[PDB]
Amino acid sequence: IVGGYTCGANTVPYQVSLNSGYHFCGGSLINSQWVVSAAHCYKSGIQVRLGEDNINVVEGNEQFISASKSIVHPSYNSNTLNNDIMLIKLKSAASLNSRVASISLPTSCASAGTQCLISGWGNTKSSGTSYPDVLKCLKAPILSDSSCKSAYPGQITSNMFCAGYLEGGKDSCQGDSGGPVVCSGKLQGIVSWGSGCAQKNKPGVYTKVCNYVSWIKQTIASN
Ligand SMILES: NCCc1c[nH]c2ccc(Cl)cc12
Ligand SMILES: [Ca+2]
Repeated sequence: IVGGYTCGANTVPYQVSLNSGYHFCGGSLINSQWVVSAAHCYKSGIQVRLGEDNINVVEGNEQFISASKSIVHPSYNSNTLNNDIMLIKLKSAASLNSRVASISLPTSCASAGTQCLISGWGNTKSSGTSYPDVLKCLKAPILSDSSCKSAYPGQITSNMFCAGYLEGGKDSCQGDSGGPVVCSGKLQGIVSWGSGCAQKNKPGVYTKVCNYVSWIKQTIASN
């Protein structure tokens, strides 16, 4: 997250870290046994880390649980990033409490102008590199479809939306991939792609979760 603030320990209780010997992607806990992330985060050998703030220190509220199955969306296209969404099943159910909690799926799509919260452990610089150990947060609005399409001509499908600031300076970044965009208490987006971080006229692009609720629900019911 570039231009954000320190969330505070366990104030984003649905935020997960995906770990393969090191943090490599974010994700969101949607019930006691399932995580949603970005399809471009796929790899084998994933451990899901819940209840994290400092990802390099054991602070006492962590739960570490291995993934038993991963399911990339059937129409994911890695060249265009269309349908950038994946489900991860935990080998055992997480123990839910005030610091580890699921986030609700949406019943309707959010409109442009809605304020959202984006979080992750990604890079905090737009030029250069500095990775934080504690979770960073950013409040940002959903942008209109016309502004999003004008910023990324020919690249925005109906499964994407833009959120952020056309002036630049605030954005998600490398290592925030897969993380949540939460608006009005519902999961509306997944950190997906962009052109750099926090550049002028190049806001972040996010997977439009409301388009996938039926697929998520059916998949969880049969796996
Ligand atoms: N708005 C963040 C978009 C994003 C997702 N994965 C990334 C990897 C590298 C860089 Cl420079 C940016 C990204
Ligand atoms: Ca920790």
